Amino acid sequence: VVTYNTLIDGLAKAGRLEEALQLFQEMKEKGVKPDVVTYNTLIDGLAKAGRLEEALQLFQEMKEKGVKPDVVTYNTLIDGLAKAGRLEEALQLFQEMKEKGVKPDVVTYNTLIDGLAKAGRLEEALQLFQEMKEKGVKPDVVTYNTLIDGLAKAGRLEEALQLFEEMKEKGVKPDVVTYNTLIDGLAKAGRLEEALQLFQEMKEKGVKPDVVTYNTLIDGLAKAGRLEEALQLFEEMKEKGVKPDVVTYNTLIDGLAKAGRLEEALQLFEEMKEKGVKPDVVTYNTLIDGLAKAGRLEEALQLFQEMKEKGVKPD
RNA sequence: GGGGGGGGG
Repeated sequence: VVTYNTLIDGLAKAGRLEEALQLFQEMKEKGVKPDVVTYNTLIDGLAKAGRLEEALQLFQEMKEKGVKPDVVTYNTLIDGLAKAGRLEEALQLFQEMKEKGVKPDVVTYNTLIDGLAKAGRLEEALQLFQEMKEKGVKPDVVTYNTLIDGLAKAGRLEEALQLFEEMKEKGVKPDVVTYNTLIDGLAKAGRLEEALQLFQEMKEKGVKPDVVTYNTLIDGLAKAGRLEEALQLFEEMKEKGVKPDVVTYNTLIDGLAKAGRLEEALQLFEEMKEKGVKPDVVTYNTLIDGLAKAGRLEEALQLFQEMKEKGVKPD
């Protein structure tokens, strides 16, 4: 069953869901019984593929088949419903798991807190944070990161920083994601100097900046009118073997264009093409906006044609 | 062998 499970999971994660569903059928034919991991894996692949209804059929199928859902089953479904905007049903599954004696774990609480924060229901999220504490389910680096992000984005950056305090004090070591989240939140709140000090500090703590780190500061510097430093960090991260990705390029294209520096931006569009980093819908959209605003509408219309011709769907 | 957190228009 483990062979089929691993392949199924590999196929789903590569977007080859129909092959996955094929193998699921093969293993039943061949007398290799799906277990809870088989179903969990297919349910997670389907949800992530936009195919929540078929995922909900398989959940029904495993109960029909005597294969009891486990904490990972419920976590996977809760996260899928939450992301698809179905938070109320996710909250009802969380009630249902407790009623059935399937103990929620730190991932359960984390998933829910994230879904609640992103839905605007930060006070509820903070209640659950309280609740997991009273229930003896210890917050981990991910709980803290989730809350720090939710707070900052709700414009509650002071709490967010208190919480970074609490975290360090209870021996939860901030990781690259913590630093990345706080850097973005500070930058977006116009506290760019503190964000650049945190950049220095994570390097001192041996917590290596990653692409997300550089992307975040690059954007933060661009929008603050510090394009030269932003272009400096671009060169730097390359010199340090941290590969610019599509986001890095789009960010820099957009900052060059709003700064009046469109031929540089069109240069990078070329450059990323050369370097096999494929422009995505955000790339095209940024370029089209920049060209239009510079009075180069004929060229923006031509790019719109190009993105469609190349299968990058306009949104 | 399966589930949760950070960056761009």
